Amino acid sequence: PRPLRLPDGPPCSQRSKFLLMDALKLSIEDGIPLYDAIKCMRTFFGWKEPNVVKPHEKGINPNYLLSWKQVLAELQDIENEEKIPRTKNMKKTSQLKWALGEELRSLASWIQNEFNKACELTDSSWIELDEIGEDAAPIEHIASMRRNYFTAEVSHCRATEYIMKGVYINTALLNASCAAMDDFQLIPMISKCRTKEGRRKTNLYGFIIKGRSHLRNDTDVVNFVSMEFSLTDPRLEPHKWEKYCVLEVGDMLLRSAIGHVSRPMFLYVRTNGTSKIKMKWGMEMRRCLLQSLQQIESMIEAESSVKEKDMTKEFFENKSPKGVEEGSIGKVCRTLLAKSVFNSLYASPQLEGFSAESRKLLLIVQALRDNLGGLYEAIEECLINDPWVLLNASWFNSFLTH
Ligand SMILES: Nc1nnc(Cc2ccc(Cl)cc2)o1
Ligand SMILES: [Cl-]
Repeated sequence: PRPLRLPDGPPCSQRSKFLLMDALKLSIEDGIPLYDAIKCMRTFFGWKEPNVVKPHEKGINPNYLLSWKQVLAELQDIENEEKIPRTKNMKKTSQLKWALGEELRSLASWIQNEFNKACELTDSSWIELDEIGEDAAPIEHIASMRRNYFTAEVSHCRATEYIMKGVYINTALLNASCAAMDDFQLIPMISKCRTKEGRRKTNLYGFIIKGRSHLRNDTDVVNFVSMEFSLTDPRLEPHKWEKYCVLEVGDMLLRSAIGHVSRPMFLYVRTNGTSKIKMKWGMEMRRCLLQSLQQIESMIEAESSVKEKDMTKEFFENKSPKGVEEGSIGKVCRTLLAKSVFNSLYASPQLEGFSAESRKLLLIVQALRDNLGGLYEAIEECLINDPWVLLNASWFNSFLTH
């Protein structure tokens, strides 16, 4: 029947907790986070006097600039102290006190592009061979072969970077929120990976500064300010960046398909917040690897029940089905993962309603198609402004044209 009526209005904007496809890393080829951050910072020499290039319409833009200058200034202090401290509590300046707090939207093309990027392979690997699972006992042979096949396909996947990025920053923020309750602690955004050649590498995405965090319960909120490197010029797609003040903070010399080029380096700045319970879920994002592995195993066990033999080799080596719609078994694994990871990155009540209610309508349209009102309101009451939900609604309407 009817396609879901998606809402008209200004394009939807980014609302993840940290940048996704736009992130930029300052890296070192190799664990106290602040020390890692500083060594990453000193690898870059194209810093310059920072200025606003895309203002935050609803924010106090001078304060965001003062805040970044303060970060560089207090890191400059840390460098002079003979012993680099374990943590750095920021001076409680007026700009930080302000920053720390002491409507229908249409679907924009950028969220589909984010998703596509999350399915891509990266040069580096983001997990260990035995990252997936938490068994007490040794795992049996068929389970081990399935985990090693699936692990080979998603260890280099971009969405796995997003998982480990997310795990690190939520663990550091949750820890700081009870170890340094009254401090405006400077918290590096770090990840770790292993290069194509097997070299261990440490990545700095930027920094967050947390506010006062007396989190008596799970829904209590701690505010923070994120400051994230990027090469994305925000002026190309300003609607994506409604929540940010974007600074130009340097220039970077790059290898490119035309040889060496200098590109501006930007800093995406926004205020944000999270709660205890959201930080605990952030710490469990590696579950996305486990849950999507199980969706794969649910498929192999279905095929194996038909063919009265184990079909793990035949499934993963793509050796009954004569192809793979997404292209390869590897792409299916990475699409499942990326969906699971984006469910985590863009979790919301709107996503919850859309999933459970659109599920009911799918079975009804499938049973109708095979053999041949109130659900629509429940579904469309969830189509408000969340980019991930709007995309999934758009995907659902494709399934409704075939
Ligand atoms: N740790 C650290 N703090 N600042 C820097 C580098 C720098 C150099 C020049 C300018 Cl204009 C700004 C920052 O490194
Ligand atoms: Cl796990």
